[PDB]
Amino acid sequence: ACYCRIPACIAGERRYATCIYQGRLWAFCC
Ligand SMILES: [Cl-]
Ligand SMILES: [Cl-]
Repeated sequence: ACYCRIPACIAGERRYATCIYQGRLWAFCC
């Protein structure tokens, strides 16, 4: 299952979208 990450997805994940919450954009990583 995916995670919202800052600053970037970790190794083995790709970004598919963006999370917007708690005042930040997050990489949506799966
Ligand atoms: Cl998982
Ligand atoms: Cl980001």
